Amino acid sequence: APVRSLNCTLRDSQQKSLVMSGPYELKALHLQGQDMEQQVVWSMSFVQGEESNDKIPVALGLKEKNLYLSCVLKDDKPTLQLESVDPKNYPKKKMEKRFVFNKIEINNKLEFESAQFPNWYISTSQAENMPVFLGGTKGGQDITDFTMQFVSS
Repeated sequence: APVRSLNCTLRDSQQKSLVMSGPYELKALHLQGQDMEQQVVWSMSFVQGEESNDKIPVALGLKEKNLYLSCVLKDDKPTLQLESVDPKNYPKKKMEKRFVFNKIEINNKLEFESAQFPNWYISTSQAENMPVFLGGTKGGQDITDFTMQFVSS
C-alpha cells in the first residue's frame, strides 16, 4: 500500500488511557475494565521525513475518522490539536509538517516529538482527566513517554 499504517492504542507511563473529550480534544485518565472501550484507537502512519534508527516520523489519526493530531501556534505558543482533513486525500506519504511527529524509543517507552517544534513533546498531566498537550520540558512534572499496544485492526 502507498502509505503503510498500523492500529494501536497508547498509554502514558502512569498507565493512563487517552479518550476524546470534545470534538477536537483529548484527555488522559486511569481507565480499567469495561471503560477500556472508551479509549481512542489510532492509525499510526509512517510518512516521509528525516528518518533514523531510533527516530521514525509518523502521523497520528483516529482509526476510521478523518481527524489527525496537529501542532500549531495558538496565542504565541506551540499547541496540540485534533484537526479535520479531507477524508479523500488522507492519509498520504507526504503529510504537512504540522501533522508529523518523530517517534522516539528510549528505555522501552515511546516519545513523540513534534517535527514542527523541535524538543516539544506530546505530554499528559500527572493529574486525572486533564487535556493531552504539547510540552517543551521533558523529564519534569509532566509525562512524555508512552507504551504502544497493537490492536487486531
